[PDB]
Amino acid sequence: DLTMIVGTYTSGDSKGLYSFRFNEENGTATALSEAEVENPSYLVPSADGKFIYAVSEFSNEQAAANAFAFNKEEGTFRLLNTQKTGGEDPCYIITNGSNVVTANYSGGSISVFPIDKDGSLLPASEVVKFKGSGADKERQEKPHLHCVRITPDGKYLFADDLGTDQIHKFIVNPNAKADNEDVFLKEGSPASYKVEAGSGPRHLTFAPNGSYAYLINELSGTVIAFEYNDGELKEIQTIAADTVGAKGSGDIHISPDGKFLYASNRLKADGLAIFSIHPENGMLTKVGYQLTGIHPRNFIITPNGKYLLVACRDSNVIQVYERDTDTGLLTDIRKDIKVDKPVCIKFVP
Repeated sequence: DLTMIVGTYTSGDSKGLYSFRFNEENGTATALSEAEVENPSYLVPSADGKFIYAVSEFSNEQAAANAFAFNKEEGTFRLLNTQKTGGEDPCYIITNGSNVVTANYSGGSISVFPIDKDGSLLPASEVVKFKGSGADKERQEKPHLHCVRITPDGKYLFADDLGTDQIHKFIVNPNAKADNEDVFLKEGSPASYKVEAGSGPRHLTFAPNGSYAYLINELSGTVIAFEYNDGELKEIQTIAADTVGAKGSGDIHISPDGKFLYASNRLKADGLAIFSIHPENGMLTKVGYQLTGIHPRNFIITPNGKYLLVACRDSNVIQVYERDTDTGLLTDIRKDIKVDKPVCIKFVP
């Protein structure tokens, strides 16, 4: 079976991280262990699955990135250390094996943490702060970094800024590590790529073919499709994922076969919008819509592409939907995984 890690908001019953075994052939999950850490909103396992890095989303000086040693054979967690981010509300985290990068929502910045030899985190190495505002007076008063993604080629990093309707561009130094002083992230050219005012860039994902990227906009509720090549994003299409103006869109994922794209919506008509991906031009065509549990801030598709699990924060459950290989449509198999406020799901490679 696969090993599954679940992040939560810990104000209620949840204590932090939760590990499970997940059978991707019949959708059954078996609980393993847990790790007490506050607000592990987003997390990412190391390529070898020996470590797990999770944020501690706080709107104060407690905001941090946590380093965990992970024994998947036992399914247990071992906290190594915690380092402060440069800014408030870190809500997305990634690792290139040498450094961990955090996107700070309230700080309007991104923080880089070099990884020590033992897998723990050295203190924040680089903290890039952004400035600006947007169309929406309430939600775009200043920058709000919601996502960081290293391109398929590994030479660049894009940081979605919901507060200024931009996707900031950086050049990635593959040789930057804790051993040297090589700058890991450097401002690229151009400094960013702009999207329609009021969009509210949230999450960005890349297609398996590595030639296209898709963005889900939290405020506008649209999905913008981009052609991608050597650090360049060119807009090819915009389409609505949310059609009721809920201004609460969330996550975005493409099925392993690259034939379908899913985008989640919250606040009104909670669910996922389902699109077919053109095999030649990568453009999207809406084919269905699935109402889910309440507040689907995050979801994931199993490696074999058979199941799609949706973390429903307000319904306190992770719903399991079987995917129809040919239509992309979903079917609830009734195997809810109960957990208080789940907001992130990952599998251990």
